[PDB]
Amino acid sequence: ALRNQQAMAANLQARQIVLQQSYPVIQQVETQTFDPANRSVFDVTPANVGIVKGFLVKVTAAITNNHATEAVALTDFGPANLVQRVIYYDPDNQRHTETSGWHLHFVNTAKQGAPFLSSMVTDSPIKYGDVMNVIDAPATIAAGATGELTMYYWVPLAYSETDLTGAVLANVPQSKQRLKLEFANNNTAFAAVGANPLEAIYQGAGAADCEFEEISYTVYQSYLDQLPVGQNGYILPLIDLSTLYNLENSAQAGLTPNVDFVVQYANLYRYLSTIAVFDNGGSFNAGTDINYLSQRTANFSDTRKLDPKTWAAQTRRRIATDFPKGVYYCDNRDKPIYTLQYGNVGFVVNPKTVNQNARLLMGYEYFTSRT
Amino acid sequence: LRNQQAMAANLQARQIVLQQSYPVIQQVETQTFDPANRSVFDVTPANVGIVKGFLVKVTAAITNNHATEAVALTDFGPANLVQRVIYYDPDNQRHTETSGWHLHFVNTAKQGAPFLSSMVTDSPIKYGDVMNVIDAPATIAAGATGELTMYYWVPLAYSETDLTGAVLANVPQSKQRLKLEFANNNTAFAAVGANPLEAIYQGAGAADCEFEEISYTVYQSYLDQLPVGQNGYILPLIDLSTLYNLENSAQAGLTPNVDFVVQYANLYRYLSTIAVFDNGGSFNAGTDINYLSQRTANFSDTRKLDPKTWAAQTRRRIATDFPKGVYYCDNRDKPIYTLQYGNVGFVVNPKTVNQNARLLMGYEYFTSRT
Amino acid sequence: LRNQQAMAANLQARQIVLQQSYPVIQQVETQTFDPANRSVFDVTPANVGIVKGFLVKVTAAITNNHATEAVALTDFGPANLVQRVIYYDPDNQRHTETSGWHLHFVNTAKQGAPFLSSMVTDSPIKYGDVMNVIDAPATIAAGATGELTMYYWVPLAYSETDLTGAVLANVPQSKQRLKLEFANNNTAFAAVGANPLEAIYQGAGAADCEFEEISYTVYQSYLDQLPVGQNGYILPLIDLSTLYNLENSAQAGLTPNVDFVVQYANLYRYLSTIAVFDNGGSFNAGTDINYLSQRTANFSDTRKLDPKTWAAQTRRRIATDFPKGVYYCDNRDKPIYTLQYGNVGFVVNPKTVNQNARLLMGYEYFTSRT
Amino acid sequence: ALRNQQAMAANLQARQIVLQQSYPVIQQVETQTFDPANRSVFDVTPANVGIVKGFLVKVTAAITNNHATEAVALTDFGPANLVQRVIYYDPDNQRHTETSGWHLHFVNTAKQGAPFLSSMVTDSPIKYGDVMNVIDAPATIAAGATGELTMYYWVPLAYSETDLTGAVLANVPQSKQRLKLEFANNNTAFAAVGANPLEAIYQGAGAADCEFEEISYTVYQSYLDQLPVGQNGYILPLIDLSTLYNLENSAQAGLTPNVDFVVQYANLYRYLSTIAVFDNGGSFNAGTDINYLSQRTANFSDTRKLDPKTWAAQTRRRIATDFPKGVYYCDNRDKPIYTLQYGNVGFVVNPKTVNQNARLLMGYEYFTSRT
Repeated sequence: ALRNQQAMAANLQARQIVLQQSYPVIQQVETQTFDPANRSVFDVTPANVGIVKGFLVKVTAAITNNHATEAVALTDFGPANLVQRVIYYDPDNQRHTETSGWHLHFVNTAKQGAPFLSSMVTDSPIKYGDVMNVIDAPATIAAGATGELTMYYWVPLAYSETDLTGAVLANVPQSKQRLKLEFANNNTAFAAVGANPLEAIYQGAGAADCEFEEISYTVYQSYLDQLPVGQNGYILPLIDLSTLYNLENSAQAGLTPNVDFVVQYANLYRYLSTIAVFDNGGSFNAGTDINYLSQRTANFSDTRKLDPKTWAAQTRRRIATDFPKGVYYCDNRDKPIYTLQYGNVGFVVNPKTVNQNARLLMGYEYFTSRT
Repeated sequence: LRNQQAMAANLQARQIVLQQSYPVIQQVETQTFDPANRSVFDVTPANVGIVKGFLVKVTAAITNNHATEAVALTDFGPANLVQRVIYYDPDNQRHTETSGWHLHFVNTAKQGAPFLSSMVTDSPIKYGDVMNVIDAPATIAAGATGELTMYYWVPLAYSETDLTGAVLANVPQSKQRLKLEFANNNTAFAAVGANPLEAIYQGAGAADCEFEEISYTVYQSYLDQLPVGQNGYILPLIDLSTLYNLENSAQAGLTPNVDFVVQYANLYRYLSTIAVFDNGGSFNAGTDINYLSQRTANFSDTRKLDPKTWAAQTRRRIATDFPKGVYYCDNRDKPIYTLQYGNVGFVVNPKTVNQNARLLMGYEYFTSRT
Repeated sequence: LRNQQAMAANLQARQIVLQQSYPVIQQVETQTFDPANRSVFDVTPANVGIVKGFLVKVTAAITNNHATEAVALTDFGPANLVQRVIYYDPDNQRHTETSGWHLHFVNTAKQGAPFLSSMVTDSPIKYGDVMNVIDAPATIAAGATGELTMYYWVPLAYSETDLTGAVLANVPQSKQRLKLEFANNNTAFAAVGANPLEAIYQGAGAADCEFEEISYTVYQSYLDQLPVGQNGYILPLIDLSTLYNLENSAQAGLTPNVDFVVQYANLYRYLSTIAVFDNGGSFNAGTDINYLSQRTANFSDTRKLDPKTWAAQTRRRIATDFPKGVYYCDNRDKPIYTLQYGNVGFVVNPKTVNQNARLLMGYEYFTSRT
Repeated sequence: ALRNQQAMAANLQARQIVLQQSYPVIQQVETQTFDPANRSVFDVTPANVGIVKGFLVKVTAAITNNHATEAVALTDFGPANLVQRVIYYDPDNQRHTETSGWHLHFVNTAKQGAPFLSSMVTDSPIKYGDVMNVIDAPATIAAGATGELTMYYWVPLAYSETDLTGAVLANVPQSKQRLKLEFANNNTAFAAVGANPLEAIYQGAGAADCEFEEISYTVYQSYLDQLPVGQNGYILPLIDLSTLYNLENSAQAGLTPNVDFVVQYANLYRYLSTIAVFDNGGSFNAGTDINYLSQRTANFSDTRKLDPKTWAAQTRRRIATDFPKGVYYCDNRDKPIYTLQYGNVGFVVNPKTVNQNARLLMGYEYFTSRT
């Protein structure tokens, strides 16, 4: 009965005590510089200490355009595509997040409430601004030039700094975690004119002759040390630590003009957010190829059937700007989509135009029970 | 004072409603028309659950048919696509009755930044003004047609978490009335030298500008699946018996270097005040004002400030300045509440006063249905 | 006969409502259009309180594009700016369904003088036709543009003090429908020799006349803040369950010196009758009629009168004569009520009958919703 | 509790008895002929007899235009401006009406339901018509000519012939009433071209050389004699006789284009009618300088927000014609404006055009308690 109500209360209290008694630490775990032509997949081994909240991954790169005459220009995702995929496994080898660099980046932005680690432009005469180039990439790389890029990703375990749901307790020696990073290479980073720019960093007539010179990464692990001890050992939020907070993405196809394309939510998960990217056969449009988007439950009842601009309006309230062309976001944080609470639910897109090889790339943020 | 009990209960009921019901935003009406034929519409909301507000989307195409002269956006621009709004609840009681520009400025004050705007940053990832949510061409050249988009949020409930002012509409069949008066060919275009206050574009080609058409879509935001208890629906009675309204007014009689005082009425709890100094058609960036203040009779000013310092307080609220001649005052944490008519007034001591000068006031307030 | 009790209660409730509620007249819709594109509109009234009626303001600009010929007002003139009106209440029941000219003549009969007219007097103080409330140029010369203004009152309630026929609209969300069909380029202008009955102007330049545009504004008159009692709303149940309607019809088959009888239906309590003798497009001042009367089968005529004496009775009601060929009959104090279809008829014995002659009838009546 | 309900009933009964038992009388009180160049203010002393209902004031005048060549023409108010102001004080020296001749005249018209004491034009062949020139003034007075004018004003104490609210009981010897009449003179009666015609009788290029030759007035007092006596002395409607029925006017400035100009009702009074004159800097327009007029209560809720022609339509139903240019009327007789019954109320004018020195001249008709 009220056995869980007491469980919930115990969890929250334990969380509050851990946060007040422990001290946060962020420390470098590993750094490596390489040429992706040699190797692009790396398995980083996080340190086993206290409760792990997440990882901040710094990525830098140098790209050279050796085309004789043509330039290349940033794609809509640009440096967010420096990391193609990220996968994390905890000490019990349970997989948490497994998604694309672009999806992880869009969630980082959604959680910040503004473009992740960006520098806002203001009229201040004091010289604040893009001083440190935290996330940066040249808009174009001309024939014969070399550009430098910097990108950051936050790989979460814990939901936030104050909500430890999804965090990982790593104090078991001989049982390691694994943070796998799959980086871009010359094949994924450069798209020829007319090719699909989805996974690319630069696109243009000089693409065939573009090459990475090097990529470097530094992984910083954020955790809580000096865990509080009481009468039974460590005071720990048991629900928080046995819940997985994950990001995952998938691709759905089968769109036809003026027909509702419905992507069912894969039940049992508590979906906090949904990102839908309309890759219209390599074309990414600013809503003009869509009639409306919606979230619908078993009853054909729509809770937010909106035209594209109005849908975008809701997103502007969340991140203070629009996501790139063809990228749509839906916040369900306060009331997560959870089938079994109200029948099957689906994310809906009714397309106005559908090109060949059209598809919806879905990105989800969700909570689910461990084991 | 059984009030503590009433408030305690109200707040608990509000939380149960927010926790148990489910939010819905739904289109209730769309229409396209030519301002030459009509510009006043009465939208009928759906009578379902607890209504929180209405999101009104307005799009328009404006053609500059002048032979050689262009026109440029006024300071309010697309915010003048809707001239006025009035809302009547199922009990025939009015809530908001104000201008489109005042409604828009409050939307901005409540968001803490220009309403539904896209902030500019150094991000290399292509975030930005991708969807043109609120948009209008800076100028429309002779012979050109410009496309505009504007959004307004007409609030009933104070916010997503504070249901004060919300309307219970699952109630009687009696209809709600959301009245909208749109800009027309007579209000949208101002000739050079004319007052641009209510206009969208001003310039030498104004006389030959016209609307090709205007379209609006109203979305209703409400809470459905209301929680039921012993006695029935669990409802925040104080929230639902309180009105959260925006209203505007105009005052004249300004004289150089003399305090011009606009009295606040009693009974109303004023959350914010906006004062626009329409200096005979000229809108200046504080240079025509000595100071502004809020004053209580026999207790002097609580914030007598020079225009720039007054603007500094506003920058802390919306992260920028409101347009020229528009002044904002936040009293949300401690609402102006006189108890005696005029115990408190809004003050403007003008430096220069042109012919036909006046202050256009805008208010946000709470008041009991009584 | 528990009727005495019902009527006694109804009347008491009516008085409480009039005493306790507050009258409101409010704009519900305005629109400007070109008759070349459309001329039929369905206005949606607000569903609030007890609705008494609608004041419809119509303005129009008419251009005579003829090269050299003018046109002049017909006898009905601006009263033909609205060709027809139909009202449906929230329960899908129709009330008034009649022509604009008949509606206007009833507006006049109820006022006791030409509707919204300005009476001429010797006063040296400058009262007079200052505001041109109902107005139209006597002629519009070739190449000229004339401006017209017309007002119509569409009644639901019988009067400001008698709520019989009024509509309770705070009720269901179900919408009211006020349908208006305006004059157009095909009905407003009559060529010389053509029937001017439904036209606004007639003359040699008619073929080249056209509307520059027409605009209308509908104002809704209702009672708000309805009084509540033990069982709830204190309401005059008889008043609200009775229909007060105006309706028109056409009858033909007239023959010189023979009684032409238009039977009244049963069930309806006819308050007034208007008969227009459209003598094949000619409208005469009684010279084509021997007499008019109202007759009951097997009880002869109750008022068989020569045309001038019939007109004399009308002069006592509206202080002047209705236009040529228009005849009025007041039966307000003792409404025509047959109980058997045709027990009573309206009679016209014509002196001269032209080709295509007919009587256009107009009625004001009360009838139960049954 | 129902102490007033019984008071109201007692009052009405007393009123009914007084009306049925007493006999109405109208008798001359005073007549005087003078040149306003000598004196223009007169304090008339009404006779103290029975219940006084009001005064009918007959005013005649002769005006000469001695300009060498130019004429003058009647202003919109014309002879209504023969009396500039009227003030009445009762035996206790309590002031009742205090207003302008033009406002008093407009109320006389509103109460009659047609231009006060006018002769209606009809097709009658019998010679009815303007036979007696009860209220009359030549449309123009040519250079070298003399015109004759006649004007009548009814100064009310009682509301009407059947409603004695506001009447005055004057049966106290040694305590007199005062009816002060302030007449026009050469300065107020003639306006030059371009000057404000508000208070003037004639305006034109010959104005500077116009002069009154004389003005004459005759005041008739209307009262009820032979007051009914019962068991307690005179049977008198106590509420009627302790209520003041007054007319007053004032000027309000501060108008600006397209902004609502609100004139608040000065609470506690029961306002029966309101007259608003838009003196637009000396220009009087037929509604073209106004967007709308209205009466609004604390709630920004308008009970009759109307465009000028529709507002005029309501007035045509009341007086069978329009008031002069720029004069607007509002009837609240059956439901008097009374703050404390429904919050503050205001009369509203939203001007389309505002000239220099624009202002609203407000005229009120109201009931208020004595003492």
